Formats: sequence, C-alpha cells, structure tokens
Amino acid sequence: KMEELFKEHKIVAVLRANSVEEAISKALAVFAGGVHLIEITFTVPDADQVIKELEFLKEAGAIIGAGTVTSVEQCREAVESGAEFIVSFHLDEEISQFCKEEGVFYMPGVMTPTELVKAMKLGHTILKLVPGEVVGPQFVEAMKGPFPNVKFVPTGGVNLDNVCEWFEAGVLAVGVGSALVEGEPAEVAELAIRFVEKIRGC
Amino acid sequence: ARKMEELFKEHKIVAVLRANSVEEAKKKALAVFLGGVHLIEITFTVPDADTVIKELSFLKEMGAIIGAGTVTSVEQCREAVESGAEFIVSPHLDEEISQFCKEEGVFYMPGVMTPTELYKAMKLGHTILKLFPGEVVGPQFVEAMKGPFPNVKFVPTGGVNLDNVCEWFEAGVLAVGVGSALVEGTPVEVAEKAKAFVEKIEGC
Amino acid sequence: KMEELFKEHKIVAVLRANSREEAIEIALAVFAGGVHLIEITFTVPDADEVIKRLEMLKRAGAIIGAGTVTSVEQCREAVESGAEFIVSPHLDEEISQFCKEEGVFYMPGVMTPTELVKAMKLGHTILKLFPGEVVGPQFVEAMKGPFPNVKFVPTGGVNLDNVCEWFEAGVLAVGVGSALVEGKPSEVAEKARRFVKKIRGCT
Amino acid sequence: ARKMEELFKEHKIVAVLRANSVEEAKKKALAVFLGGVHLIEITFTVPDADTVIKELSFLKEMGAIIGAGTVTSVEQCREAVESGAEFIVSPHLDEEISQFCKEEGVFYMPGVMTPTELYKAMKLGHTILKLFPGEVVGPQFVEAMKGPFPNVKFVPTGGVNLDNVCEWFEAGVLAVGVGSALVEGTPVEVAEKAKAFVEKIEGC
Repeated sequence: KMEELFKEHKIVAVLRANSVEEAISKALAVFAGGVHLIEITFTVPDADQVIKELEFLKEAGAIIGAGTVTSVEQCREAVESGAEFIVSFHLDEEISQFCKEEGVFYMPGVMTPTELVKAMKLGHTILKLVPGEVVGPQFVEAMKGPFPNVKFVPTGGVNLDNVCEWFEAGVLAVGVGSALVEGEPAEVAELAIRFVEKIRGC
Repeated sequence: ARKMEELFKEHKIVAVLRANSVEEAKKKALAVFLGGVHLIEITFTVPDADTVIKELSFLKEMGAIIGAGTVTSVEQCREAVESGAEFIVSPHLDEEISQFCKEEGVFYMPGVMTPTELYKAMKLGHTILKLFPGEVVGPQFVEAMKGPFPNVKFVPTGGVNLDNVCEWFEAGVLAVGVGSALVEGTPVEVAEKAKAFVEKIEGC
Repeated sequence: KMEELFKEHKIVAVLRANSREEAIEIALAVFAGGVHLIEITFTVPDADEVIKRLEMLKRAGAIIGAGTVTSVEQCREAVESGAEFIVSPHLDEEISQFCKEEGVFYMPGVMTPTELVKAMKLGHTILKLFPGEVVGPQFVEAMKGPFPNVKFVPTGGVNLDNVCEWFEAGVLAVGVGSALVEGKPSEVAEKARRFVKKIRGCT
Repeated sequence: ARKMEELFKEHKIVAVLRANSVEEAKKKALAVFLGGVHLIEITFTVPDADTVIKELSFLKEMGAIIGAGTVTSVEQCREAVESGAEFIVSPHLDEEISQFCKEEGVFYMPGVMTPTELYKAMKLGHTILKLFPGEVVGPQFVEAMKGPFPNVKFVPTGGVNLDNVCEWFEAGVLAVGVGSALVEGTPVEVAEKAKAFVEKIEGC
C-alpha cells in the first residue's frame, strides 16, 4: 500500500554519505525528526550495506528503499538488501517487469508527456518527476488536466521556501535532499522538523 | 488534409473545451463560436464526449469546425471519427493513432515537447505539431527550432492569456490553443471573453 | 506538569557520554527508539551545550532535563541552558529552594526513611530512589504503609529482566542508564525499543 | 576519436555559423579563426555546406578544426564525411547516424534534452552530448545530471552570451557552442566579438 504511505507521509529523505557509518547517523537524525520514508542512493560506493545496516529502523517504522537505480543488476542487489521500493530517473521495462514479478514497488522517472503516457501503459500511476527545478510546479498543475489519474513525486527545486507550492500544484509527496539532508546529525534533525511542520500546515 | 493548414492560419485560435456535463459543453461551444472562434475541439476528458461532438451539426453548417481533443488511444480516436470529428488532437506522439487517422483521411495533430520527439513526428509526415505544455518550454523553443526544423509549424496549448498571445505570434506560431483563459464562467462572459481574444490577435 | 509526563512515559533515559558529540548522537538514538524523557548528567563535557542544542527536539515532543546536579550553581547554570527538570543523587536544600523560586521541577535522591521524611516535609512528593540496585523493589513496597503518598523513580539495577518487577512494586517510572544508552547509536535505538516495548506489556 | 575530448576541453568554445552563400560562410569562418576560435561548425542548413567544408581546408592546415552541424540524416552525414568533416553534430539522437559514424570512425555528438534521452544515448557509447536548447533547460540541468550520470560531458548550444558564458562553466560544462551571439555581421565585427568570448572564458 505504498500510495497509502506516500500520501500519508508526504515527504521522502534522499540520503548520500561519505561512508556507511555516516549514512547511519544521518538516517537516525532524519527518522528522529519525523521523516519515515528514506531513499538510499545506489550509485555510491558501498550502498548495499547501508540499506542492510538500516534494518533496525524497519521495526521502528522506517521504510527504506533504493534510489538512483540505473541497471537491473543494481535493482536485484537492492532487493535482497531488503529495499522496499526502487526509484529510477528513466522508464526501464526490464526493471519494471522484474519488480512486478518480485513484488517490489517501482517509481519510474519522467519529464515529458510522451514519457508519462508510455509509463502509464505499463501500469504506473505514480511517477517521479525529474529534474524538478526544470519543469517546476506549473508542469504538475497542467498535466493534471489530460491525466487526472497520475500523481507525481518531484525531486529538486524543492525547499522550505516553496515546498507548499508543490502541494498546491497537486503532488502526492516531495523528495528532498541536501536542503533536508546535510551537515551534522544535530542540524539534520532540526531541518527534518521544520519541513514536516510546513508540510503539515499546507 | 492540407485544408487544415489554411483553416488554422486564417482563424489563429483554437478553443479547448472541458466540461463535466453534456449540457454545459454544448452551451459553452455555442458561446465560443458566437464570440468569433471557429476552431473548437471537444476533449475526451468529459462524460459522453462523443455525444457532444455529434449534437453540433448546426454549428458545422455555420462554418464552424468541430474536432476531438485529449485522444489517448485508437479506440477513442475511432469513436471521435465516427462521431463527426474533423480533426484529432493528442498530448503525445502515437504511431497507432497516426496510422489509423492516415487510413481514414482524418487530420491528426500529435504533441511534442523535445527536439527528438519533434524529429520522429516529422518523420511520419506531421508538419503541424502541438507544443505542450507551452508554459514549460515558452516562445524561445519555437524560435530555436526554426534552424534545424524550418518547415515545422507549432500550435502551443498551455498558458496562453490575453497578455502572452502577442509574444507567441511574433515567434512564428501558426495558431494558439486556449483553455480556461477562454472558456470559463457563464455563457455570457465566455462569448465576450472570446471576442477579446479574437480582437487582440488581430492587432498582433 | 512534569508529574503527569513521568506517569505517561514510564521511563527516563539517563545519558552520560564521554564527549559533547556522543551525548547528542545518543540522545537522538534514544529519542528515535521511543524515549521522550532524557536527562543529561553534568559529568558530560560541555553538558550545557548539549542541553541547549537539543532544544530543537522539544518541538518534536522531547523533554530535556539535567542530572547529577550536586550544587546550586550547577542547578542555576542548567535552568539557563533550558533544563526542564533537575535531578540530584542526594537531598540539597539550596537546590530545593532555588528550584522552588524558579518554578523548576526538582527530584532529590533518597535511600532511607529518615531522608524520605525530611525531603517530603520540604514539599517533594516524588523522590529518586538511589542506588536502586541496593534497596530493591522491596523498599518501594514497604514504604507504602507509612508513606502512602510518596512515589519513586528508581535509578540503577533496572534491566529488561526485572523492569516489570519495579512496576509491580508500584514505581512511577524507571530511570535507565548504561543498559539503555551504552553502545553505538544503531544499538542504542534498538535497546530503547524493547525497553519501551516490555514496559507497555506489564504496566 | 578519444582525441576529440582533449580538443574540446582545451578550446572550450565552438563557433556555429550559418550563411546564405559560400562566400559569407568562408569569411565568417576566417573571422572567428583570427578571433581565437579553432573549433568551427558548418551547418547543413546552408545550401552549399559541403563546398564550404571542402574549401576551408586551408584553415585545417593552420590548426583549425572544421566539422558539420545540423545533420539530420544519414545521407547528409555521408556527404559531410566525404567533404572532410572531422565531427558530426545533430539536434537529436539518431541511431542510424550513430552506427554510420561508428563504422566510418567519425566523432558523433547527438543532442539530448531529457534524462531518458541521456540514458539511451550513452547506451550507444556516447559520453559527450550536445544540450539543446540550452536556453530551455538551463545550467540547472547540467548540475542535476552530474549525479546519476557522473561521466557525462555536455556542450550546450543556444542560450550562451557573454553574460552567462561564466555561469555555464561553473556547472562543469565541457565546452559551449555559440551561435549568432558570436557570428553576426561583417568579419571585423565578428573577429572582435569572437575574441571577447575567448578573453572572458580565460577569466572564469
């Protein structure tokens, strides 16, 4: 029931780190701050162990998935690491079919109307929107018309100053990083709390 | 059908109608026509879209042209064609719809957003394309594709208000599609609002 | 009202780290696990910076206090950082009076009936029982007779194996250090979970 | 042709020129050459582009590099290669041209605008891509794609004037393609304007 969880939480933290240990510390600060959806970038060194070592948070209520997945092999590795969902930056039929059979949630990435339609034909109703800073909220509010049954989760172009604008456009959730993720755990937790407070009044 | 190039060139405006009722769709279509807009399309985002496109023979007799919008499949296209739609418009490029329309002899105008999509639509014989969303790309994508694609005409559908209208036409567009900025509110207001668009596009 | 907060949560995390940075990382792991009442001892380096930094957690529902307060000037310094409550291992009237004037919840430590009486007649109905490992749950039960209106929050001798024995005796809350906080954040968060998990069963 | 990466990195600028005659094309190519621009692209929108490339051989001897731009077909590519074009540039991604160029051993730089087109282009072995229209996506695209695609090098075309040339370099762009902002008017204007571009790029 991922749309029942994305719709409820309304925010996803995208994590990247200089090491495995750093990734764990950041994940804890983010979780403590009230963000339960965590995406681990899979194009970094290690990565595999970050998802596996964060297992202890899953019992607590964290949902950890894998992001920036390019290849099928990466998808396979993310899955046995126990990733609950995969997010890419391009529609990929091989990953889609693999996840469909496996029982893994996949969010394909789109930028244009043609890509959007080709993803629906595969049964995708929740699409990632990239780059968020290029298309903006007025992309989301427009596709609303011709495609009333499609929801977006954008990354980039989103921060505390304009986060509520994306929700007015009609996004299901927003993915955030650096603006949400950086600096010491002491500061990361504080950022995570200011974001959940703005998204809760909008 | 080449006749469509002249029809678009002459009228320079297309009304895109959306509705949650057959009764209002008809009434809005009339007000838009009354205001001086002859190119009208009924989208398939509305109820018995096929019912609306057939109850409008009395406008066809007056020189109006009724087409179908937001056609996303072959089945919707087929239904629109047998309903009397003179042209088919889609948000994206689709080869199956294109082939169907070609066999039928129905004018088809696919949507593009990128230079790659632009080329592949052109390769299928489509020289008139819909630019969508026209707020994300803007009048600067139409003055850049005059180089590599000198024989392509655009009809932008998205963000066209009485303010921009004259910036898009200086960019070399064939016609502009207008949505809620043209069709909204009561029939009386729509008729006058449509008139405003026809007149401002006569100056520029 | 801190007397109500203690009753609702039923556990207090007592955090003594070996550095400012560790104190913060542990506090986050403990909070992430389920513990909302956290007290920071003055044995921690730059303890006053840790209590003023974790201010940001209060808006998330956290409660931050200070422990091992052995003097009135340590008490004063903490109430400035933002300590919501003061805990000291022994009864100290200088702290007692200071806190009363400031309006800060103060919980003095006792071990004997003599200390209990002189503390409770000073206005303290909630006492810290310390060391809990020495007196045991039998102390808490025995006191019910002569002191029916005195509640305890014992520190030390509390583990997952006997946490529900203290609640059977009739404690208000349990103060857990070492067993809860010792180790890296990924282990602290997990241990904190079971402490909150077991107490929900028995209490 | 791995050598091409080095040539682009060292020069950091490409002059993309258009003309209504071979005489204009030749004079414009010379003007930018003296201005300090060694990478020159001759578009196939010019009716005698193959003649221009052939006759500019005398600059090749001087260390100039002459390529072919706006190639939208295999047939145009074939002619460009025979004329001595050192590289082929297209507005979009063509598999047909990519394969032809690979067999010939001619450097090919396809255009992209989206992350999906970007991924598909690199599956064919293309690590250097043209970003087009640069003015539509902007420098933010280059930064966004420097995450998931850390080994991709961009060369934007359009949107490059003396104001931004140094905001495009801050994004980690390999080189910038400059059109009418560099090549416009007669040779003494063009040569000096071209020099101004080279001076600023040395600054950032």
